[PDB]
Amino acid sequence: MKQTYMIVNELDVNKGGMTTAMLTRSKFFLDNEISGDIITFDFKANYKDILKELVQSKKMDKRTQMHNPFIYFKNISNLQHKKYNYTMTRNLSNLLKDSVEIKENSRISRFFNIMSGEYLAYKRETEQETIFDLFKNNLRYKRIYFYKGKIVKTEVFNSDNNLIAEQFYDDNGYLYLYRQINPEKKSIGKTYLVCKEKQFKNNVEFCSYFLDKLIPDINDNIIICDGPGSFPKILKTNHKNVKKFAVIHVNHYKNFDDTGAVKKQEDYILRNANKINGVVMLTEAQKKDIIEKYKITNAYVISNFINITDDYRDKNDNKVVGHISRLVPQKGLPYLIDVAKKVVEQDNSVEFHLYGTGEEKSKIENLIQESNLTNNVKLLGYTTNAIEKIKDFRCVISTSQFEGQGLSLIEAMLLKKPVVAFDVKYGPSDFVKDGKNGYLIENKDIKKMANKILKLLHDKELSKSLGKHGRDTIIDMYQPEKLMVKWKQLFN
Amino acid sequence: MKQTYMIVNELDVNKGGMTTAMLTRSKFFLDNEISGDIITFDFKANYKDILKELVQSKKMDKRTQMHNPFIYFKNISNLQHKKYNYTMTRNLSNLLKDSVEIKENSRISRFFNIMSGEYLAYKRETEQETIFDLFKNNLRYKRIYFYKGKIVKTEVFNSDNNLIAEQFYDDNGYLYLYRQINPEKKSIGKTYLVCKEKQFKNNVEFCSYFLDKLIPDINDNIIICDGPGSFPKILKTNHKNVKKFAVIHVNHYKNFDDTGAVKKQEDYILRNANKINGVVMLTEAQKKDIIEKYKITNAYVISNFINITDDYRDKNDNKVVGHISRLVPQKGLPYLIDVAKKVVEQDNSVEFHLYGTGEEKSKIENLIQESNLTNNVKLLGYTTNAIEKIKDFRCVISTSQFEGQGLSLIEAMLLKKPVVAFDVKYGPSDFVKDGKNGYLIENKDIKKMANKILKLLHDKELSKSLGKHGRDTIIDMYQPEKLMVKWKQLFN
Amino acid sequence: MKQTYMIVNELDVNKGGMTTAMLTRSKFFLDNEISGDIITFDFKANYKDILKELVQSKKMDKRTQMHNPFIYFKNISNLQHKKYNYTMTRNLSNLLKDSVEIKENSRISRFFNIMSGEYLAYKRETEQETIFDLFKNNLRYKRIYFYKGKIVKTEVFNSDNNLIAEQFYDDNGYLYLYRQINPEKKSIGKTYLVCKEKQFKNNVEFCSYFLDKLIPDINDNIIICDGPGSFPKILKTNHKNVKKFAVIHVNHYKNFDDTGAVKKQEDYILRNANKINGVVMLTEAQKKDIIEKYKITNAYVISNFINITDDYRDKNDNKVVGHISRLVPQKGLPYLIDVAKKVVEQDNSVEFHLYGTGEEKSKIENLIQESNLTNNVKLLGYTTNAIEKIKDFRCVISTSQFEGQGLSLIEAMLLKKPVVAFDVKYGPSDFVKDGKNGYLIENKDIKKMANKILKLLHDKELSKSLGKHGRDTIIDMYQPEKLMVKWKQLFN
Ligand SMILES: [Cl-]
Ligand SMILES: [Cl-]
Ligand SMILES: [Cl-]
Ligand SMILES: [Cl-]
Ligand SMILES: [Cl-]
Ligand SMILES: [Cl-]
Ligand SMILES: [Cl-]
Ligand SMILES: [Cl-]
Ligand SMILES: [Cl-]
Repeated sequence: MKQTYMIVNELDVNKGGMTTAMLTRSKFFLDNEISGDIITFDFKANYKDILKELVQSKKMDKRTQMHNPFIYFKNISNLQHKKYNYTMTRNLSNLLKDSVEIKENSRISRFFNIMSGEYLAYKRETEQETIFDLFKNNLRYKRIYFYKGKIVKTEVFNSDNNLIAEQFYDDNGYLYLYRQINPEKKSIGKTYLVCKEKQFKNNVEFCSYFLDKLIPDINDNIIICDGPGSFPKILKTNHKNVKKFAVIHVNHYKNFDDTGAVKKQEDYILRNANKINGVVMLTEAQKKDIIEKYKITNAYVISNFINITDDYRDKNDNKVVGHISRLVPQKGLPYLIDVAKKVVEQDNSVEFHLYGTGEEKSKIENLIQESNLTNNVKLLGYTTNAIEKIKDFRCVISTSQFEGQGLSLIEAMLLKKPVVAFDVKYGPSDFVKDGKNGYLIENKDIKKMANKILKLLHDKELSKSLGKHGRDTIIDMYQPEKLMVKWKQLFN
Repeated sequence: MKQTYMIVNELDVNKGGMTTAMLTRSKFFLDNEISGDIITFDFKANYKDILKELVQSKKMDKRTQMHNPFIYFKNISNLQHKKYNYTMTRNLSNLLKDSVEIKENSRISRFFNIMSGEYLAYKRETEQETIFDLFKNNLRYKRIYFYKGKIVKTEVFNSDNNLIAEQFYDDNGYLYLYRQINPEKKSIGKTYLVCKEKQFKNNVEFCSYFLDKLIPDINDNIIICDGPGSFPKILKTNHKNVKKFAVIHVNHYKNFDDTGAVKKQEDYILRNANKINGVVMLTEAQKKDIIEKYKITNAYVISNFINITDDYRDKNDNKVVGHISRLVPQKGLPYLIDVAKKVVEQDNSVEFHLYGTGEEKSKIENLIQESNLTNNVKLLGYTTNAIEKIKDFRCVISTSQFEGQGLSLIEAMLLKKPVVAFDVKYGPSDFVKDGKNGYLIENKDIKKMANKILKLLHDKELSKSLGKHGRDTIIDMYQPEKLMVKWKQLFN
Repeated sequence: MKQTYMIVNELDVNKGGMTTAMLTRSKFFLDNEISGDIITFDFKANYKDILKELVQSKKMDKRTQMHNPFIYFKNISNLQHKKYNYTMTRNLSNLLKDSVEIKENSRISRFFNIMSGEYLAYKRETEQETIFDLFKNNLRYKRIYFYKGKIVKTEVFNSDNNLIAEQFYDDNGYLYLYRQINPEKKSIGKTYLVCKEKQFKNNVEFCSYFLDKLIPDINDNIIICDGPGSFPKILKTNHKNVKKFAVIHVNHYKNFDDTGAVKKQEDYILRNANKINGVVMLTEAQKKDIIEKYKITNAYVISNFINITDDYRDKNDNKVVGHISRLVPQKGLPYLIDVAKKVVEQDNSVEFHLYGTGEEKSKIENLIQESNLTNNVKLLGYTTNAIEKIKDFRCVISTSQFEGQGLSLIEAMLLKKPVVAFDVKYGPSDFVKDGKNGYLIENKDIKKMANKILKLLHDKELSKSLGKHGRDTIIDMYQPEKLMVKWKQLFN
């Protein structure tokens, strides 16, 4: 049974894109006797609960395992000793002994000695998460983190209360990892594995060491670096038999850059692509651009797996248009506010409920009132669920100028719902067949977009027909069975 | 018996203006069954001795009491415990045990360990005031203050030897107050009352808490905020029955500001005058300007109390003219040096002994030599006593461009001595009746001032007559009995 | 027996100029019943070994003694106590007890506690020289130096890891010296002698105290300040009978300064020359310039002692020209590279092996390749020995624009070897008699220098004759016996 290892840095809840796609990939892979496991490199004491919530929310398969350096070496150190280190816990209590706890809030509480007249510590008692900011001469020297009534991590700060070193302890109370962080650049430098008496120059060396000790050197094990920041770690691994790949999930080109400069991260994975066993893209256009600029031969194009769920039941209604996209400078609805203003001049009754939070939200809502859209638009409260939310909604908007793959658009095709793409990143040129299915209009085409959106709403049955065969288009193009065959060819 | 509470921040020795006026006010108030007590907010271990010296120097009545937050809460904590905290004292001795005291001076002495090779502490043994600057890694971490062989206050410093926190102990050796000071802005921030397990955001909240716990909420108790910086503390008090007033002792207008901008402090007490029960002024002109710009209705005009002392006995003499005013940029004798130079060209024998120290003193004395007045002027050594000093002197000068009330001028009227005002702040338009009494000449009138001063000296008996009825003018206008009647009307 | 005291700051190995000259001076002085002792002011635990190596390398006489403040007061403190201070040593071991030593290199080793999770110390175990950089909150607080398994010196650093204080211990483990260093200006300030409970404002006061306690106040003892930086220390000595002198070994004029500004150090020794009993120069020209600008009367001219070694035996050969001079901006071979390029255009076979390291070396070697001299020149590897190295070499180059005394040139005269001076500092106008002996050509005379160098090589026997009587010239002018007679006249 082939053991694939999707490489990322973090895997938290309420996070889509690569995260969700990797979970989907794992399930489909395992369905064809190919163990799908995720490799993270972040520290989270709540990781157990996070992954549990995900599995329970059908956001990941139970077979999908998560390998993390911290947990791995924690278990190694847990077996080195037998007794519990009560030293730190006792010392903390003896410091806050006969102290006066001045509670500012219900959680916030500061400790003071009346006998030594010294500020001892600060405590924010969050649910089973007490954080003791220890003080010396009214200056923070340490910050003890707690979980399940056990010290999980301590942090030493400098004269500017900036992190200079982080420390990680096992479930026996002993140190296994010591990382020195540069106050400037905020970069994890000299890393020390005290559980194996080892010294690393960077976290890259530590993460590579972890991967070399976890993944055995056989062609039975594949490595799929989905994250563009974890690539340096898969490039330094001392493996010579394990195949390594790099899945690109986004536009390699920098956001809003007419210059046509490629993102530093993606540039590296494409310049040093002569070292990896393949670079996987989702769009044929992405391939053309990359395989021209970098002139690479390992440019393979296999799209992301997508579940067809079920068939909807003629859910017809209309109260508001919807972008259904997280607020992003270019990958949001910036110019779509102007489109809404134009539609308001025709039908003022038409509202606009676009879900998703972000930084642009502020200016967008301010510009709404400016363009007399205080009531004419009514953005949703980033409702977690979307499938059932807009199952009855049609005429979805897509003013993205830099998309990597139209996931939401391909989902609406299976939801028999029309779309209004701007065909500015060729992420929807594959899905929206213009007249046939959806509306692949040009970029900054507010005029044409307005007419299309209004007509689409008016012609209900007609628009449904366009989307109904659009489902079949998606089903055919992105056929799960066909996709994993391509993966197998690349892997083996 | 009405209990008035004059609110100021500090009350030290060798300090006039509000300080002296408040003491005078208290005496006169008490003479009419109205307890006159002063409220300070500063920390001074020597306060007992300071107030004793004042009472002994007839600079305050024995009935005038002083309420201070530090002392109040010190007594509260002194009753919480029974034994003495010898911990700190013993620890200090054990640190400086078998140490080598290298005495730089008679007072300055540094301690060094030959066994640990560490700089322990620095000690400046002033009379019963040992200050131990404790050192760690040749960097000051603490500064222990001593009084009556008891730790009174400790101070924790940062990497730049700048105060980050101050601590105050009781007479039992326990902490009752902890104040965090921002290294920048040098402002007392988060304040902690460990004697009552309370937390304050600023010293304003702590001082308001003190006033709310001291002054009961009845109309029998009045609050007279004489200090312009203590007003925010009387504005935040949770009293709803206690009447609050604001006495202005100075020109609200900024010093040397043709722009006519009002001092930020005074501006606040006049913009938020709609909250207090009255704003007391000393000059009718001050009222007109304030009651116009701020358009307030609670603008009352009652002048400061002044003692008539006794009647002089024709003390006639002349060796030097005298300004008898502390060196101040505009409230000093800047242009009066040019006046002196002009008089020298007429009578070179005429000397100029003006008492009072300041920053301007340097340039003034340098400009003296420049204007050939090295000997032609001979400033006095800021002799504390003035009443008896210039009792025999006549032709006093007043080149103040921004005075709030001519106290020295009104004193010379009772001393039957002529004056030479510049009528530039209308502080002397009330007293100096031009020809009748003194010489209320215009501003920058060196020419006219010279002629007036010379003539005044020459005509002795005539000048005395002008000042003799000037005493009666002051007596009538500023009649003690009449002033306290006005106060009573405002209070009740 | 007269006791002369040559005053310098440091006396390390592989160092010429004053250092070597002082050793030579001492030997010759002692040969005439005049004790020659060197006074240093630097701390070096290896000083014993350094001076031993020198004596063994015939680089100093066994009679030449070295007096150092550190050693002097160390012996004083060694007699104050009897037992050894094991405190520090034990405390160091107890800190690194049950610690995990993570060895980065063979020497570099860091210590970590798994029970307290704290970075303890850093250790670079050089041959019998363990340096423990003690750490607190991942910040360096101390640096313990070791020698013969004994703490010799500790150093306390600040928040910027910059020295704030240095500490020195005796052979019994007790502190005798504590010096506070300003992080800015890097200057030893307040100095404390804990062995004699004394306090000094600077190291000047401490070094003067040392000299006042070492040298008795009689005319039997002379002080020769050879070092220009130790002069302030001989100017503040409380001696009134001991004669003080100042030997100038270099050009008082600043390097590459057409302005003609005199070096601050030398300027001081010549402006405050009215205080010392004489200023000794090596060049009559130096005297003229100094005795004109400063108009001093104590300007004496006695040249440095030089050993005539033996007579060479017609060592004739030629493979490369040689400057035999440490790389220095103006006192090096900067323009001599252009001279070499010109010679290459005539004889490309001619190589150029100039010995001596420096900063200019980089640019010089780069400019070699630039001027097609990658192979045409071949600088030697700064071979310590020079006497025997180029004993067979002739036509030595001297493109120095600011020399104080042509030592190497005077050595080649005794080695019967021609020279090519630039007569730009008049250091060789005394030695090179142009046609008669060597070649005293003008400055920036690449043209003339080229012709001279080539002709000199061609005419072997002739060039030898010029150098053979040049030895006699040096022997006569710089006659050892004659020089010490001049010294005696000045001393007594
Ligand atoms: Cl135990
Ligand atoms: Cl216990
Ligand atoms: Cl490699
Ligand atoms: Cl006890
Ligand atoms: Cl005791
Ligand atoms: Cl309010
Ligand atoms: Cl012992
Ligand atoms: Cl032992
Ligand atoms: Cl002197």
